[PDB]
Amino acid sequence: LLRILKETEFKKIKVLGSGAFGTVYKGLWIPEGEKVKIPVAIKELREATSPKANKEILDEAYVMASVDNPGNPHVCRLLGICLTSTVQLITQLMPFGCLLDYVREHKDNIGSQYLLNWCVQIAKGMNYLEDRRLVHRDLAARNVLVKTPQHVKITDFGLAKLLGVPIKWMALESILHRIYTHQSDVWSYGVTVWELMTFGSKPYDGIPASEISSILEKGERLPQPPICTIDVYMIMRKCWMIDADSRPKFRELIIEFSKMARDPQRYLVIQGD
Ligand SMILES: *CCC(=O)N1Cc2nc(-c3cccc(/C=C/c4ncc(C5CC5)o4)c3)n(-c3ccncc3)c2C1
Repeated sequence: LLRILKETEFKKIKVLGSGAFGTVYKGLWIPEGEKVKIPVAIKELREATSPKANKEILDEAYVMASVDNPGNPHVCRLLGICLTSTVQLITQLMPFGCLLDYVREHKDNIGSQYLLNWCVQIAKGMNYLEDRRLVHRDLAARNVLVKTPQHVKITDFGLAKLLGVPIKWMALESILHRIYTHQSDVWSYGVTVWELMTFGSKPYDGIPASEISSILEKGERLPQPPICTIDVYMIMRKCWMIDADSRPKFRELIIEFSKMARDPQRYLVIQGD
């Protein structure tokens, strides 16, 4: 289900990366009663962020550990949690980091099938969260992880729900009132697709966070990337509608993006293809 990692169960090695939230460390975790060495990534979360007590956090982590059964190949599994002064999250180690970095470092080699199938997998896993009523809140190309170039997963789901900010990914009702629903993640999915279609480009590049709220009221959304056909941009702009119910569901996106993958040369225009 989810182990409670004692400080002496896991080891730390290189810092895979460090952000505002805290740090992510590559390392070796050995379970309570086993001789197996496990390659893990330890998300060190910064102290004094959650008003909730460590017990209130732990029980809530066990509720979010239910999503790991039956599970989905495009949703991550929390291998275990450690609760000292900070919250350290332990999962299996993705060697190929996140999709945002991947689509940046391999921009020229990335094809139309690779791109459209990534949208497919992400929608499949995002739908799986909607099946368990877990609202992600923070869906971005940096939160999509790569296990293999042909297999992606979603991480950091409900971590805001666990402890309580990307304004460019958030929908208007989240920017203004912080109301997160499964339909809000469709807007964030829309931003995520645009990110893949722009090989890691910053959403609303340069435009200050304070402007974004009032800038979206003026009707302006993300600009259409040159690789997307009009049929793909209708899906991205569908997700960016004002009404939450006007945006599509993750079930609809699974069918549409797989239908689109049944002739990618008709939906994505690039070199090599
Ligand atoms: C481009 C690289 C990048 O930005 N990332 C982001 C990131 N996060 C993680 C990672 C590491 C350890 C644990 C977790 C998440 C745990 C989690 N999320 C939700 C929940 C439960 C429901 C409450 O637990 C994320 N990695 C990462 C993962 C694996 N190996 C390396 C790096 C990256 C890459």
